[PDB]
Amino acid sequence: SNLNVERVLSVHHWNDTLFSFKTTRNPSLRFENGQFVMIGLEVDGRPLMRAYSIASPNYEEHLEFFSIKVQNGPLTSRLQHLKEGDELMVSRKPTGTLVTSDLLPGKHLYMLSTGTGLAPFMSLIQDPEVYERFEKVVLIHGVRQVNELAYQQFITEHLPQSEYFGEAVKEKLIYYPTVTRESFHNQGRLTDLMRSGKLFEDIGLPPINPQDDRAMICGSPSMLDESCEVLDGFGLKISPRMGEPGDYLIERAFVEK
Ligand SMILES: Cc1cc2nc3c(=O)[nH]c(=O)nc-3n(C[C@H](O)[C@H](O)[C@H](O)COP(=O)(O)OP(=O)(O)OC[C@H]3O[C@@H](n4cnc5c(N)ncnc54)[C@H](O)[C@@H]3O)c2cc1C
Repeated sequence: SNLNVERVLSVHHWNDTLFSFKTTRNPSLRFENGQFVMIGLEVDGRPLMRAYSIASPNYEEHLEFFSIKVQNGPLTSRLQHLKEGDELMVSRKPTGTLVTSDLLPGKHLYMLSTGTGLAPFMSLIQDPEVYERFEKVVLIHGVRQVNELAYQQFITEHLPQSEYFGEAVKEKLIYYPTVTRESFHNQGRLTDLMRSGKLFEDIGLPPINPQDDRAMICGSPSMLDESCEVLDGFGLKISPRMGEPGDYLIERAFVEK
């Protein structure tokens, strides 16, 4: 079995459909910030594995995962009961398309996400390299309800306080959460706010162009088609394949089964 066995260090529930947890990390597991790996539990003879983006920076000696809670699992129906000390299986080799290396040089990096698609971006915003490569980093997190804005305080209060890169955060990181169904100051779907050009007006940056702007997209399969349509409109060109650099990168946060 080519699977590492990690133990849960802590868990935290945001609401009844979201929760995060931290585990130990075997030093053989190396990854690029933004990549995903497979995690799972042993259930009735076979390990039940699922793809999960790593929500922690690669320089830390522990892992963190941001998870959804689906009525029927079979994984999250069980995973939601994770307790400190519980064991988890993690694969050996990470993979994925959301890495800064496949991004042609630019000055602004837009991270477009919805729901749990925020996960890979949590490791990216704590990567001193993205701050070294870009002038501004815009983290957009689209959601349905206010209680779904996980990591709010962390991004807003704690990150700017960092002793190692807090200055870069305050100076380069623009957090722009949008809520769809409830009263919120950034009302609507991120796709509509970007297409109309309002988003840029709100954040003080000029409209997107294929020379200064790069992006990464992680959300529902439908949100992706809609986001590509919006970015292609500004003239950006998607990377043709994993390993080939382009103006923007996309990856599904989950699949429609
Ligand atoms: C590259 C990649 C990265 C992924 N990263 C993550 C991640 O960081 N966190 C994560 O929770 N999941 C992630 N997923 C998908 C996720 O792993 C699976 O949906 C989940 O493990 C399925 O567990 P389950 O057995 O309970 O659900 P399923 O077998 O998926 O069945 C539940 C159903 O719920 C819906 N659903 C599933 N996952 C989600 C979700 N996250 N948000 C909203 N609706 C959903 C789908 O319609 C799905 O068929 C990723 C998938 C891929 C391909």
